[PDB]
Amino acid sequence: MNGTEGPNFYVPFSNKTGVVRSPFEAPQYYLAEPWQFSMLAAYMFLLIMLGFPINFLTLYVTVQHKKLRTPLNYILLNLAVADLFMVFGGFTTTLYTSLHGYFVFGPTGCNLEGFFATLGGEIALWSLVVLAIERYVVVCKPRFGENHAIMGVAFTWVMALACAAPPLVGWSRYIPEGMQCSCGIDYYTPHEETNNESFVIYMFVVHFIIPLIVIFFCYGQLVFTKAEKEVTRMVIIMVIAFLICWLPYAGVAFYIFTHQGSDFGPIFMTIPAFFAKTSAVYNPVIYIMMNKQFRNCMVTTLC
Amino acid sequence: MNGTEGPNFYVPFSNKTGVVRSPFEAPQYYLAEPWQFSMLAAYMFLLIMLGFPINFLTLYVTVQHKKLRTPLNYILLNLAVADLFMVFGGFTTTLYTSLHGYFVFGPTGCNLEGFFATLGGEIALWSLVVLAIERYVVVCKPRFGENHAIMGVAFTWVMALACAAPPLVGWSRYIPEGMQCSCGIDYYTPHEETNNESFVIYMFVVHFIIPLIVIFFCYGQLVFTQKAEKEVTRMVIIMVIAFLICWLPYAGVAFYIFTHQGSDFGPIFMTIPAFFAKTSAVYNPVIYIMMNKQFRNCMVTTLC
Ligand SMILES: *[C@@H]1O[C@H](CO)[C@@H](O[C@@H]2O[C@H](CO)[C@@H](O)[C@H](O)[C@H]2NC(C)=O)[C@H](O)[C@H]1NC(C)=O
Ligand SMILES: *[C@@H]1O[C@H](CO)[C@@H](O[C@@H]2O[C@H](CO)[C@@H](O)[C@H](O)[C@H]2NC(C)=O)[C@H](O)[C@H]1NC(C)=O
Ligand SMILES: CCCCCCCC/C=C/CCCCCCCC(=O)OC[C@H](O)CO
Ligand SMILES: CCCCCCCC/C=C/CCCCCCCC(=O)OC[C@H](O)CO
Ligand SMILES: CCCCCCCC/C=C/CCCCCCCC(=O)OC[C@H](O)CO
Ligand SMILES: *C/C=C(C)/C=C/C=C(C)/C=C/C1=C(C)CCCC1(C)C
Ligand SMILES: *C/C=C(C)/C=C/C=C(C)/C=C/C1=C(C)CCCC1(C)C
Ligand SMILES: *C(=O)CCCCCCCCCCCCCCC
Ligand SMILES: *[C@@H]1O[C@H](CO)[C@@H](O)[C@H](O)[C@H]1NC(C)=O
Ligand SMILES: *[C@@H]1O[C@H](CO)[C@@H](O)[C@H](O)[C@H]1NC(C)=O
Ligand SMILES: CCCCCCCCCCCC(=O)O
Repeated sequence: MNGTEGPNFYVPFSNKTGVVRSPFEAPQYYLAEPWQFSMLAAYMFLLIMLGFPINFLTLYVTVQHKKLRTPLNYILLNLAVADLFMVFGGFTTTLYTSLHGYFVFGPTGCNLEGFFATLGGEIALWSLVVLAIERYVVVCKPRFGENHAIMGVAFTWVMALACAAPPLVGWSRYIPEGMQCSCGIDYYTPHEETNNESFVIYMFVVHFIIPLIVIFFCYGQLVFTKAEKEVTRMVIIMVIAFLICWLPYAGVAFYIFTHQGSDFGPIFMTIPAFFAKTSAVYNPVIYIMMNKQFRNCMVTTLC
Repeated sequence: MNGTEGPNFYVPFSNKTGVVRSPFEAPQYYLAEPWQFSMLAAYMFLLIMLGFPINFLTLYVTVQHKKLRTPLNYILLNLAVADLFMVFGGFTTTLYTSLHGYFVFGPTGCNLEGFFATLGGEIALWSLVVLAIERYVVVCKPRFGENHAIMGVAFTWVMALACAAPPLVGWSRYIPEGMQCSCGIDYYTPHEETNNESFVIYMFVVHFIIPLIVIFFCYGQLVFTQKAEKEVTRMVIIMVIAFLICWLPYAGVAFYIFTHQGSDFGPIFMTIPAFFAKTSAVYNPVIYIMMNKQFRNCMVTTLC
């Protein structure tokens, strides 16, 4: 093993010289210079200060205007609430942690940071499943109304909780990653007490591979068979934007899971882990650019 | 003296324990925690990421619409330009300085950080002098056209340079302040080789007190003596109020230090006014959007 395993952490840095200290106890300056932890905090402050208003505005505009009740409108309203949970539930801990260079809040802070980002990202993924089914129904007509949209919204939360909640209560766990200033699923240690390996296989299959299979089946039908054109185009971009956001993190996590103990440093997971946190801001941006109706309503309300 | 004087710095920290090091050589962690320096860097990062777009958009809209050629439009276009100089010329040094906790660029970065913020602040202050005179001529009718607006624009740069430039070339000097991650004028040392004392008086009289006298003279003439003009007059009042909120605490603390050199103050004493004043690069286009119906709709047209 080329890293240091503690009771509830795995530092990607050898302790042969004795300088490794727990990410729940002391700043992690032995593995990165202070100016690197500061860049993480500046990045996290930007996401909070952009993520809070753009998601709140999306929530407010949709609630005020009764014309915005299509399945897309409900799903984007759902993402806005989910994004707001990421910003205030998780990103506030990310910022405070990155300011001090360790999880001052201890494992409670790690649970907060990991759970809300895992929950929010899984809400996004299962929402794309809902939109792919809705597009496949509307376009290929083998109707999808408000009741089916609200049922999909509730469905995303149940599926997201089925992924995010178990690591809080003893099936796997949230553990610091990279420079130890963000948290994720434990791909690093076997840790039979929480049965880590069975959860990782459960997460990639049920919560990463099955949703993609559904999405690309519906897209397979759409391809291989003008208001609706606009919605379909935006969902195409939502799928692409999701894949850019999460594939680097998913790929590196799976590499670590299959190469536990191998030689990797703190930067290896840090960059994908913090890049994935743009997940809380990007979906409303696509909304404004690619929905004429919502953009007009937002300019109406804001002006 | 309760601080430490070096050849080109004044650290508001006692070296009676030997820990003080030059802010051009080593991180200043001995006077503040690293998380404190991280907050300055995150603060400056937000200012850069908001400052560039909202000022570039203000520039782009004004140029793209020939209808925006009133004196107010010219003065706000001039401010957007000066703000961009602040963001790219000075704020980039501030962010890099804050990330490492000291002026890695040495005194040259300090010159960049202080000069562009002093220039942008003085362009704004003299812009309000030009706006107050314009409102006085327009409303009191004692005609202010495009020629006078453009002449006012050049006048603001001349007066701002007369304030920002001398510290670059031997009259006073730019010097780190607070936690040593931004720079201002030397109110800390006599340093008579640069004739510091004479400059501080000149800066506060010609470039502080005189502009305020003109502004409040023109305002008083307005008070103790149609709808389109009322909108502009209202925004000019808020611009002046915003300037005082942004810059009065810094000037007051700076003048207290000038009159109490070597007195018992710490790094936090100037840090907060110094970095709060760096909002000067952002707020003016925000008032413009909120308080000019014509410009706001021109921007929505451009943006959509
Ligand atoms: C990294 O190695 C050092 C050195 O072995 C560990 O520090 C020692 O921990 C033991 C047990 O608490 C103490 O008895 C020693 O006094 C410590 N030595 C020093 C020099 O502090 C350290 O705990 C290790 N880090 C991790 C995360 O395991
Ligand atoms: C603050 O005091 C310390 C301690 O006297 C100074 O450090 C000494 O500086 C001299 C001259 O630069 C060196 O010859 C010594 O080797 C230094 N001693 C130590 C222990 O480092 C330091 O220069 C002072 N700081 C300032 C800004 O004047
Ligand atoms: C694990 C628990 C899962 C949930 C269990 C719920 C209770 C059982 C459901 C019965 C279906 C009864 C109604 C079936 C209606 C099907 C047709 C339909 O929904 O049509 C809508 C219509 O098109 C207008 O939008
Ligand atoms: C902690 C985990 C929680 C997980 C569970 C989350 C469930 C979210 C669903 C809420 C539906 C609320 C009711 C919304 C009703 C809207 C009605 C509407 O707008 O349309 C009415 C129309 O008549 C229709 O046909
Ligand atoms: C459709 C749009 C897609 C857009 C997104 C494209 C993403 C491309 C990269 C994926 C990450 C793959 C991770 C693979 C990790 C292997 C790392 C490795 O082998 O590194 C060994 C080394 O020892 C370690 O330090
Ligand atoms: C900084 C916060 C981080 C890195 C949160 C991590 C969250 C996960 C472990 C999420 C897992 C996945 C998704 C939400 C979508 C893509 C597929 C998964 C299972 C890798
Ligand atoms: C962080 C950057 C700083 C602190 C820049 C400092 C700028 C000045 C020294 C500005 C001076 C003044 C104005 C521009 C307006 C108010 C009067 C002065 C002289 C205090
Ligand atoms: C309503 O009357 C008009 C409202 C116009 C709002 C446009 C303001 C946009 C300012 C730029 C924001 C940049 C933030 C993102 C930086 C990465
Ligand atoms: C540690 O790194 C070395 C060098 O890459 C590698 O040979 C070894 O397999 C790694 N350890 C584990 C447990 O993978
Ligand atoms: C230093 O601080 C003490 C305590 O207030 C004060 O008496 C002394 O005059 C100060 N020195 C200078 C040079 O102001
Ligand atoms: C402008 C887009 C930049 C794209 C950044 C991709 C982030 C993931 C990089 C993965 C590198 C690593 O394994 O550490």
